[PDB]
Amino acid sequence: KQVSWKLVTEYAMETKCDDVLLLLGMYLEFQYSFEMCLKCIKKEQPSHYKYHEKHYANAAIFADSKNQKTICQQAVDTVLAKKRVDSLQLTREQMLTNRFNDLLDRMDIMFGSTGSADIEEWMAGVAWLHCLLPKMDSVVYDFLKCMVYNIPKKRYWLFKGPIDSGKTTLAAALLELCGGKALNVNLPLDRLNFELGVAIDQFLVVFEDVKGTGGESRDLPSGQGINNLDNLRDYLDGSVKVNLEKKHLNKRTQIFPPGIVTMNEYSVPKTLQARFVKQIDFRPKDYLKHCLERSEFLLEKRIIQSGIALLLMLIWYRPVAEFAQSIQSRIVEWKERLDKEFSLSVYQKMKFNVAMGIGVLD
Amino acid sequence: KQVSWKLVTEYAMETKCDDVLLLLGMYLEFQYSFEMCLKCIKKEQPSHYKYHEKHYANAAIFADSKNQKTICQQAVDTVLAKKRVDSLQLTREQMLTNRFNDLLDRMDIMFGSTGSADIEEWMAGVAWLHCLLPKMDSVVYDFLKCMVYNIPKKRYWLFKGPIDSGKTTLAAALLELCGGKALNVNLPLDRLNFELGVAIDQFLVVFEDVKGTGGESRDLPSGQGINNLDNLRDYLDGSVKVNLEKKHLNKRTQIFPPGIVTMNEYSVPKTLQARFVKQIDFRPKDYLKHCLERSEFLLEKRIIQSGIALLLMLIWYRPVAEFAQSIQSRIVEWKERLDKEFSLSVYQKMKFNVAMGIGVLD
Amino acid sequence: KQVSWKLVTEYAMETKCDDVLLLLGMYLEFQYSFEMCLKCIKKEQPSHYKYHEKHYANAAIFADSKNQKTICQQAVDTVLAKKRVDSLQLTREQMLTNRFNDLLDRMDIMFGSTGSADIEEWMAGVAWLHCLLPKMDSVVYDFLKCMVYNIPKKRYWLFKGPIDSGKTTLAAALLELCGGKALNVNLPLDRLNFELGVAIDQFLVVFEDVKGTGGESRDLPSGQGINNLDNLRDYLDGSVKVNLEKKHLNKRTQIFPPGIVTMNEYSVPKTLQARFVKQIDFRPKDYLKHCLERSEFLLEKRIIQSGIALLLMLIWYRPVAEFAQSIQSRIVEWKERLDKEFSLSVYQKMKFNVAMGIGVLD
Amino acid sequence: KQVSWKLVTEYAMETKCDDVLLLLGMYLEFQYSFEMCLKCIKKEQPSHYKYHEKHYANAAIFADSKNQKTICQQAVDTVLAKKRVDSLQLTREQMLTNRFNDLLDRMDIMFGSTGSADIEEWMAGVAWLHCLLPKMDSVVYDFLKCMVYNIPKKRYWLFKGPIDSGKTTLAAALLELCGGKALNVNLPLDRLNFELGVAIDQFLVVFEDVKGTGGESRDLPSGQGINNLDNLRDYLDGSVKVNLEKKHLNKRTQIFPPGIVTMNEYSVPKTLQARFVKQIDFRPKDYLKHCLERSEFLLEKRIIQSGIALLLMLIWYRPVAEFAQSIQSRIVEWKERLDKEFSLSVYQKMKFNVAMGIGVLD
Amino acid sequence: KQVSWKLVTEYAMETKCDDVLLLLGMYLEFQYSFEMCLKCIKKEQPSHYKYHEKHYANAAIFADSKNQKTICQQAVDTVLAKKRVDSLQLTREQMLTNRFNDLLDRMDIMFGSTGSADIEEWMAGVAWLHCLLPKMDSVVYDFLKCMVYNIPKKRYWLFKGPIDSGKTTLAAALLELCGGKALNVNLPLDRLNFELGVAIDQFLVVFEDVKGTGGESRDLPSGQGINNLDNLRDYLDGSVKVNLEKKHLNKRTQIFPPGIVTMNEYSVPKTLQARFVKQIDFRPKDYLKHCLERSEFLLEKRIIQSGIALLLMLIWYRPVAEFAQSIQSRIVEWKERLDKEFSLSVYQKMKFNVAMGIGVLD
DNA sequence: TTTTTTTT
Ligand SMILES: Nc1ncnc2c1ncn2[C@@H]1O[C@H](COP(=O)(O)OP(=O)(O)OP(=O)(O)O)[C@@H](O)[C@H]1O
Ligand SMILES: Nc1ncnc2c1ncn2[C@@H]1O[C@H](COP(=O)(O)OP(=O)(O)OP(=O)(O)O)[C@@H](O)[C@H]1O
Ligand SMILES: Nc1ncnc2c1ncn2[C@@H]1O[C@H](COP(=O)(O)OP(=O)(O)OP(=O)(O)O)[C@@H](O)[C@H]1O
Ligand SMILES: Nc1ncnc2c1ncn2[C@@H]1O[C@H](COP(=O)(O)OP(=O)(O)OP(=O)(O)O)[C@@H](O)[C@H]1O
Ligand SMILES: Nc1ncnc2c1ncn2[C@@H]1O[C@H](COP(=O)(O)OP(=O)(O)OP(=O)(O)O)[C@@H](O)[C@H]1O
Repeated sequence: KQVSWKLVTEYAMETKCDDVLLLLGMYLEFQYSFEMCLKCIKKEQPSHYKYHEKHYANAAIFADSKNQKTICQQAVDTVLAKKRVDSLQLTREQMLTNRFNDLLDRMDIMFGSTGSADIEEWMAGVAWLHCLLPKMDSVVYDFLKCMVYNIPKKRYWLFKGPIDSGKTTLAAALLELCGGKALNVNLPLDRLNFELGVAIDQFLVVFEDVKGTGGESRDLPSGQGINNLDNLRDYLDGSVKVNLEKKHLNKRTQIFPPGIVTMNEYSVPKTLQARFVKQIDFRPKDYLKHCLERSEFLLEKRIIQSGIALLLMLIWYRPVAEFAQSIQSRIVEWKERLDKEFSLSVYQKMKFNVAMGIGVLD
Repeated sequence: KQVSWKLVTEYAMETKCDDVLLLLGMYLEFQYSFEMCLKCIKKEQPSHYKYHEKHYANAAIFADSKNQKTICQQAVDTVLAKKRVDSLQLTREQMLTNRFNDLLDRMDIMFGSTGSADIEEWMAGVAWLHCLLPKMDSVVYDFLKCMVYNIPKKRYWLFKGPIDSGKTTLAAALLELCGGKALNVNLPLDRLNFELGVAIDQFLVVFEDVKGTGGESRDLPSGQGINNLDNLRDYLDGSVKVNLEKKHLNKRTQIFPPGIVTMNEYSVPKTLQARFVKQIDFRPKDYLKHCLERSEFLLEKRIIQSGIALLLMLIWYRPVAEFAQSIQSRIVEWKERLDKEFSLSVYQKMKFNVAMGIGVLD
Repeated sequence: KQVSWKLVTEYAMETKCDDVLLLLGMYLEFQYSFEMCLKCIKKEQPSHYKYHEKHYANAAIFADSKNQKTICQQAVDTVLAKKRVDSLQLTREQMLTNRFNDLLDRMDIMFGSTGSADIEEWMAGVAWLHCLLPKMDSVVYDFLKCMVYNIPKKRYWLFKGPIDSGKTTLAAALLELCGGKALNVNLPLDRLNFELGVAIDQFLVVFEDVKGTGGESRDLPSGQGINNLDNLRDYLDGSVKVNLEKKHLNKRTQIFPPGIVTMNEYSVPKTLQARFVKQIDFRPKDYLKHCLERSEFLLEKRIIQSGIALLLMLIWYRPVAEFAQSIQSRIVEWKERLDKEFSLSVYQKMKFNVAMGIGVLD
Repeated sequence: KQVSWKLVTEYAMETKCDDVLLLLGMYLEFQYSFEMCLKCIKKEQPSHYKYHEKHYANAAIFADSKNQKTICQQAVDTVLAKKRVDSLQLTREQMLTNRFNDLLDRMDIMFGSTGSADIEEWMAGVAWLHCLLPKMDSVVYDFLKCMVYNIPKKRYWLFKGPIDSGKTTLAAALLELCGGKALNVNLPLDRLNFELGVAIDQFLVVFEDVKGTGGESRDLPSGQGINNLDNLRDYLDGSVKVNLEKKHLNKRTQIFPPGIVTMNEYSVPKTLQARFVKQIDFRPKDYLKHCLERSEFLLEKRIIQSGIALLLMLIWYRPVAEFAQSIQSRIVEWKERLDKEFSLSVYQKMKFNVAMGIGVLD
Repeated sequence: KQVSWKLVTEYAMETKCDDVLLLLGMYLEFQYSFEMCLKCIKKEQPSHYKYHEKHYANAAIFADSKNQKTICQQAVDTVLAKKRVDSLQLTREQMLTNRFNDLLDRMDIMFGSTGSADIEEWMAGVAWLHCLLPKMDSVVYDFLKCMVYNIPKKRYWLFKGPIDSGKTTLAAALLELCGGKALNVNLPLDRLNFELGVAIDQFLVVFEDVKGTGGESRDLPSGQGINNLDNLRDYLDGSVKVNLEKKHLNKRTQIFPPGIVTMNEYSVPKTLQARFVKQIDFRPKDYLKHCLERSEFLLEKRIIQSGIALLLMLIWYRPVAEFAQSIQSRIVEWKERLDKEFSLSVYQKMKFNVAMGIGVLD
């Protein structure tokens, strides 16, 4: 009796698997009797134990197949096709709505029965970030708007300050939240072709540490980034499509995603100052260092740099109406759980401790 | 029974879809009951909802096939082959009548029963655009004719002027009108010597932000582009056909399209000046800023960058005589609606509001 | 019943089509009934309407094939194999037979139904060229047959006159007539090696105006260019093969093609001077330049840079018995066309205008 | 009858083989009579002699197959697919316990009765290592935690000291313990592209003997290592994912591994001190050298370089609780075996011999 | 009925054809009705007309095949396989007999009834060559024997003398006779490495015009070649294998083949002098240039560059026993033709007339 | 056959 390629493709759709090897590896695990599947019994991976019983019968036949890689290839192509269809038809608003559902699904697991995440430690992170700048949650909403609206020539935010001032920590959390990618421009001009190629079909991008010149005035080593960026105004402006690379592949042509650039205190040509719609400056603060020193689970679990921490901040601080109609349903459930499990006094005790530079918990 | 690759390819032709993954994904949607189909019920996407009922039966059989990418590859190749046969056999006017049919079909949808936008906003756009430069509508008709007759040497156009003078905005609108592609000239030539290969089978191209020495005193760094374009005489003059590059695929040789170059105000070598038909000398125009500020919907919906706005302008301004007979039928029929939906006093009142720096609507 | 692969191959041979997508696109059109075929009715394209009725039955069955691109790939291989067999086997004269026909085929278009070129202004080019120097149709015929015979040492002509005296412009016209390419030698010696690689397999070559040292005093741009040529003894003589080089690619051996050198009036080592068959003075002549200034279509349509204008000069002046033995027949309808379109008196009047320096058609 | 592909896939999995040729060559050996297999009888290779009898029947049929390389390719994919599944789903602690279990398995052979090694010599090596630095075993534990926790911007240790002072010796042992790669960055900036590609999916990296610039008064050569590192800040900090390269392969996104930098006595920017968690100063010491000369079987067998030696040190020194839970059973058994075979006096005698610079053994 | 792949393999072998496209093209020509074949009837290409009559029936069936290129690929592989087998197993003696048989076949054509050149024209060539140096025939016999034995150290011959003194003329004819490559070592040390790669798997190499440094006392321009050669001593001595490299490609290891060195009368190191078997001095002699000046068909037909002329000289001068037994029958036939064609009186008249420096013929 | 190499 033959393998159902249909059942395989459906698993890859359900789990959104992009990699033929990852798909192959995981589907093989289903060959063993789910009745005794130690992994299922220990509930260690949703993408396994949700599926093993359903796929077991087909996986036994797949284990014998001589075609295996071909079956997986067709499955991955279907998931890739679904992505291109979506990328060419969704509004950016709908795209963000989908991303939030993915994160909320992960949160339901993290704080779920398996429950590995202590929501107390995660909410401590929210207090730390809300402390990092005035009106923090308002600034996040402004960033989200302009990423959604993607207004031409008003498309990039500039993060500037001295070192150890948290700007890349914030950028990392924002980047996880929207699911962009990071890129280098402190490079020779040739290499940029395949480098910038990975921006293909991403929602957002981040450029790090772009280097000005004469920076040794400020002990900054002078470098390529700023002058490479003035060579790229059109990619910033997003006013027209551009052509993007891959090895062993043709171009694809598209408008280039919006995003964020991070800066030591170099000087900048005003052609670029014209193009950054907004700038915010970060400045070091002693009590934050003391707090982290007392509370290193914030770093060790990477809480302060996760988009999950930003999402919790928004759920706490923003009206339900600021979210799209579909997710408002889930937003309501999460607002309930947070309010129930964190009395305002608890959060105030936390935010107090952070401001004092004390260990957040007491 | 078995998949009709014929019915597949008919969809590919009729959608003009020429991406194998896009096609693959698109067709797979039809596997579900069209009678229940939520996208059909929404009338969400024309390239779905017109076809779902027709292709449903074949797509069910497609959904079980094991040849799925191979089926799509043949289907895409007939679409691409059709473009090739057209690209040599059709006369340039005939090409434009095809392109204008394409844009009119979109306009039929946009201002269709969905009212996906309101033409009042787009006509405010027409007013804002015609407000840019003297006799604006007329200059476009001259440029169109230059690209039609494609006369050698007198074959390229310069836009010169400061940032936020709108030259890129004009360029974006013209390219969205014609179809064609952009390129960057500010490169080492042996890099550009592959990128020029993009021009294949295109009607038009545009070259962005040429840089040269003698700008750098004005926050306007020099670049290779000025000398590159001075040297790219073949591509410019169009007095002969030239090679165009590809990867894992053969080159071809053909006439290089006509086109436009944009500059901020570097110098120009006189022989390169002499290779233009014309130059146009963009400026700030202060009250437009004020209008735009109120008129945020203009940029949010990208109206003033989009060739659809130009098409509404030429319909509004030009004699019905300016077009080929078959489209003159559609021109007349569509030109009716503008009276049904505007008085001239409204159009006057709009351009007045523009001139007055008001929000265009009242 | 089945696709004849044979019939597809015949059509590819008859079209001499060497593009698989083009062949695919073309042949698919025959699947509709030839009996109504509107391209046939309109007699638009012989490569269609000559063939449809024969191929129709096979094209229908072809359109149902699942293998289509494979059929076409074999057909294109056949045409490429044919070219390679001939390319190895045939003589310089037989190859000249080809580029002759290619140039006549272009003229049948350029002055055909489109009227894209004004045959009068182009024959006025023939006149203006013919008055540069003595008997120019003979001077061409002498040079041309010299390039066919490719006799060792007897292979290179020198142009030596001051600026604007025509050598560059003439060299351009010569290249259009012939194909081939020009070359730079005004260089440090390392560069010459890849430069010379351009000559590989060219039917003719040129050397760009030499930086002759012994030009310093003449206020000419000057240097090793001439001493490089004097050093490169053997390549000109072409008695024996030599190696040639391309970047990122291996060495190759050729008899170095025959060609032309041009200069302003440098002083010359008589060793190098002894290598030439002819050296030709050029004088700037007021009547020539002022006629051009009165006749600028000659420049704008680059008629004087047209090698096709040289082919007209052959067709007009030279006797039928001088052209390629059988293709002489094809020349006579061209002579007949020109003889009908142009009395000798109008060509004479034309020459008499430039004989007054008056614009040719004035 | 037919080949069981499944049995081949099992053999690949059981041997964890992932070279197609190694797998092929290995499997082919089973085709001869198991009952006479001299390799089995001589008990030379366990990956042979465990398996020949099981696989024999299928190996004979495989020997006749016409598909041999395709059969092997599917088997190697299965092993590679498992590695990627693990790379995404395992915790860093689990990865380390898997690595430990494999070393412990290798130790079981070496000190098996069939084993070649002498546990007294291997224990002698531990005495030399525990003399190389203060509190050596505690330093190993602190480093292991540092790599398991992988705390961003607290991920890298700096080894520096004179030449012939044991830094690369110690790095090699840690690298064999954990698995990882060494890398060279005293390079031109371009080859760094592919060089950093080597880090892909590794656990550790070691940057070996980076060169500073200047201060050749220190007798140090100069090179670009430190100037490259001061650029590569993002790869050290490990705050965000980066994109890595391989020849003929498209760019791969992951967070960059933690690791070690080794360096002779160059001075260093504080910008790089700011990125190293800890700095260890190695020093040359006479009694180590004098002991080592008399104890040179240590060198001959590479005992001092090898991760087995560090693992033995941890088993001797560390409490059982510090090992992850599942291995505590095996660790206890090895502790008992060590105690059975060495008194404290023997170990303490060895250390005294090392301190006295006599040969370790007596 | 079916294609015989064997018949295609045989044709490919007898024609020694290496190109798929070439073989494909050739074989398709046999499908047209053999009896009418104008190519047969003109008797031009022997690789056609010797075979068309035989292969005709198979060519018809091949013309209908669906997998034609696969047939031709296998045939070409058979030809390529035999070449590598021979490269590894032939004696140098046998290689030369094979090389000679090829030339003898071309001579049977050139002087057959269809032969376009005339044997009297070529015997004029032999007479002129015999006058260039004393004992010319015996010199050539010695040189060939030297290459055939390839005795180490006794491997290389030196040509020196003024410009236009015939040294490269002779090298060309020898290289045409034996097969091989020229090389240029007037280079910096880096470029030599790829240059020496040209020698890979050749029979001879010629180092052309290695310049010495200094010696402008003789007006010889200085250059590095001689200094480069004195480093390369081991390549010349030929006593042990060397490593050779090519662009994009690996090393190869082999004995560097024997060859010829040419130059003007530079100084020599005594070390380099000792590495040569013989020095042969060239000098201008006026009666040769006056003879050429009155028999330029020698140059025009490139007779004196040709190894065919050398082979003709060997046949005229040397005993039958000096040839290898395999070809002695063809040699005797060719001698008998020549003796019947020319009386000694004719040849003696030619030689004397050349000594008078008059045109060869009377 | 690109990409890597080579060109630089
Ligand atoms: N505002 C701040 N004041 C004091 N310490 C800070 C602040 N922000 C971050 N930190 C500390 O600095 C560490 C590094 O933060 P981060 O990498 O985000 O800084 P950065 O300025 O963006 O750095 P870089 O320019 O090197 O990328 C954090 O882990 C935290 O310990
Ligand atoms: N003539 C104008 N006067 C004032 N503002 C203008 C004008 N034209 C455009 N703008 C503003 O500048 C923005 C950018 O316009 P656009 O990119 O077309 O200008 P540009 O001159 O081509 O600029 P750049 O050289 O930076 O690409 C527009 O979206 C609009 O907000
Ligand atoms: N003999 C001539 N007398 C006058 N005008 C001429 C003559 N020959 C050419 N012309 C015109 O002068 C232009 C420039 O001529 P051209 O570049 O061919 O001269 P050149 O001798 O090669 O010059 P240069 O040495 O400056 O490059 C031509 O394109 C043509 O328009
Ligand atoms: N602390 C030490 N005291 C004395 N001799 C030492 C010491 N460490 C190493 N040696 C000797 O130096 C040899 C080389 O050791 P190793 O290669 O680790 O040196 P290194 O200085 O750390 O090298 P590198 O600079 O290349 O990393 C050892 O085999 C041993 O003979
Ligand atoms: N010995 C000679 N006496 C007189 N004329 C000669 C002699 N040898 C060659 N020639 C003339 O010189 C021309 C060039 O000959 P050739 O290329 O062989 O000279 P070469 O000195 O060996 O050259 P090169 O310096 O390039 O190695 C010949 O075609 C002939 O006209």
